[PDB]
Amino acid sequence: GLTEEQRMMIRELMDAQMKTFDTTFSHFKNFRLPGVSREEAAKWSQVRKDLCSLKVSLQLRGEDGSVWNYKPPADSGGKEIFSLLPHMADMSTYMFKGIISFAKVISYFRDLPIEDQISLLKGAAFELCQLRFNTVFNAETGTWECGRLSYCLEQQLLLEPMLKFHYMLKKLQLHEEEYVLMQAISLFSPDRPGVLQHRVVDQLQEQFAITLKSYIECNRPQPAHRFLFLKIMAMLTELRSINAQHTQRLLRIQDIHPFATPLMQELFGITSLTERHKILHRLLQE
Amino acid sequence: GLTEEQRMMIRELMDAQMKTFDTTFSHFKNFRLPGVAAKWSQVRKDLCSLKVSLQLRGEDGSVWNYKPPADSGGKEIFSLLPHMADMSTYMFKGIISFAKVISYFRDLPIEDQISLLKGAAFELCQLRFNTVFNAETGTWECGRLSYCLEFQQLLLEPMLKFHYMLKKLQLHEEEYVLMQAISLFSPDRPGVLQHRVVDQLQEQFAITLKSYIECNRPQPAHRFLFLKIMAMLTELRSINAQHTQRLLRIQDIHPFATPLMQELFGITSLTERHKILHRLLQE
Ligand SMILES: CC(C)(O)CNC(=O)C[C@H]1CN(S(=O)(=O)c2ccc(F)cc2)c2ccc(C(O)(C(F)(F)F)C(F)(F)F)cc2S1
Repeated sequence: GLTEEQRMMIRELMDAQMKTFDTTFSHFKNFRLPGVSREEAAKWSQVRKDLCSLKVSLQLRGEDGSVWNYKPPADSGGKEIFSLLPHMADMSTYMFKGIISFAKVISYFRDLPIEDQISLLKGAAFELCQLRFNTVFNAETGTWECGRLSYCLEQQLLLEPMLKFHYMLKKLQLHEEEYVLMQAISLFSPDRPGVLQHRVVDQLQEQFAITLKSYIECNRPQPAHRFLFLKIMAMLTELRSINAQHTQRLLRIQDIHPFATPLMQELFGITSLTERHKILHRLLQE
Repeated sequence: GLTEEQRMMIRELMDAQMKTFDTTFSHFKNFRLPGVAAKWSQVRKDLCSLKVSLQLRGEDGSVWNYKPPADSGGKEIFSLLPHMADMSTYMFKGIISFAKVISYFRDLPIEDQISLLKGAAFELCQLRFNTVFNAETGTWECGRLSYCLEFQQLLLEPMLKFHYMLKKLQLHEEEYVLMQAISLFSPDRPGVLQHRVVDQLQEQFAITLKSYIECNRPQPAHRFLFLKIMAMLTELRSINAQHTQRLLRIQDIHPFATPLMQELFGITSLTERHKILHRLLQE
C-alpha cells in the first residue's frame, strides 16, 4: 500500500510510542493530591475565569477495590480555586517527560541541532500531551481513564475549546498509527519560536503529512474517509490555537499563584537556549 | 417538680457535657486515613457486618469520599482500623475530660476513677455518637467527617440496632447526659472498691432522670420512657461485653489499638498498669 520508507517511518513512530507512552499510568506515582489593588484584582478576576471554565472530579481506585473520590470546591473567593493545581502540575510533568522521551527516540528528531530540539519541544509539549490524553478519553462518560486515576468532567462543556477538541477528535475513531502521525506533524512544526533549520523541519513535516494521507488511502474504505486527512489537519490547527490559549492561561495563574514544576517553567518560559533550559538539555542528552 | 439538688445535678452534667463534647469535631486532627487458625473466619465476621463509607468535607466546599473494598480476604478488611482507632481515642479523651469535671467523680480515689473509666468508655462513646446519628440516612454526622452505612440484615448487628432503637426515643440532651452518668457510676465494674458510694451515686442520677421525665414528658408517645432508657442501658452493657471481645479478637490477628485503647481494653499496680489514664486524670 504505502512505500517501504512510509512503512518504516510509521514503524519508527509506533516504536517510539510503545516505549514512551505509559498507557496505564503505572509509573505515575508519588504525586500531590488536594488536601483533606486595582491591577491585581483584574488579574484575580481573569485567573478565576481561566480555572472555573474546566471542572473535573478525581477518582483513585485502589488495588484492593477501595475508591477515593475528590469533588472540587465552589468559587468562595480565595485560594480554594487552586486546590487541584499541584496535582495537575505533577500529571503534566509526568506526561511531558514521556513526550521528551518520545521525540528523543525518533531519528529525524535526534539528528537535528539541540537548540532546534529544545524549540520544537517547547512549542509542541502541550499539543502532544492532549493527543496522548485523547487516547484515554471516554466520550460516553466524559472521563480520561488514566489507569487507577480518572478525571471526570462535571453544550456548556462544548463551549470550552479544550473539551470540544477531545469530543471531536474521539468522534474520528483514529487508529494508533494516525494518532502517532498527528504527534510527528505537530512536533516537526517549522513555524515555532526559535526554530533555526526551518527548511529541514518543513520537509520532515511534509513527509509525515504525505505518509498520513497515504496511510488513510490504503487502510480506509471509499469514500466515507475521503476527507479524514483534512479533518485531521483541521484538528491540529485548532490544537495549536488551544496551545496559544493554554500558554496565556498558565502564565496568568503562575503570575499570581506559583505552581509550575521546574520542567514546566522551562517549557513555558517562566523565570543561550541550553543555558535557559538546563533540565531539557539534561533530559535530551541522557 | 424538680428539687434544687436535682436541678443543680442536671446543670453540672450539662455544663460538663458542653465543656468536653466537641460536637462539631473541630479539634479532631492528624488522624490516619485508608491509603490511596479459625480465628480469621470469625474476625472477618466481626468486621463485615459494620460496613461504612467515609466522607470528608473541606472548609472550601471540597469533598473527599472513601468507598471501602469488598472481602476475600485479605488484609483489605483492616483499611478503616487505624482511622477508627484515632476517632475512638479522640472520643475517649472527651469522655475522660467529661468524668474529670464531675465533682461526684473527682471525690473518688484515683483507682476507682480508672476502674469506672475502663468499664464505661465505650458505653459513653456510643451514647455521644447516638446524638450525631441521623437515622433517616444511617450516618454519624461528626462535623466535617461523615460515616455512612453501606434492612433486617443491618438490624442483625446489635450495635447498629441500638443506634436506631435509641434514636427512636427522641431523647433530650439532659436525658442523654443522665444516661452517661448512670453508665459511668456503675458499682458492678471490675476493680471498683467504693461499691456503696458508686451505687448511691447511680441511684440518685436514676432518681433525677425519672423526676426529669415526669416533669417534662407528659405525652402518650413518652409513656414508660424512664424504663425504656433503663432497658437500653442494660442493652448497652451487653453490647459493651460483646464489643470488648470483638476488639480483643481483631487486635490479636491485627494490632491496631492506640496506647489509650490498650489501657482501657486491657491489651498488654492499677496506676502503673494505666500510666496514660493516671496522667490524664492528674492533668
Ligand atoms: C475552581 C476549580 C476547582 O473548578 C478550578 N479548576 C480546576 O482545578 C481544574 C483542574 C483540571 N484541568 S481540566 O479540567 O482542564 C482537565 C482535566 C483532566 C485532563 F486530562 C485534561 C484537562 C486542568 C488542566 C490543565 C491545567 C494546567 O495546564 C493549567 F493550569 F491550565 F496551566 C496545569 F496542568 F498546568 F495545571 C490545569 C487544570 S486545573
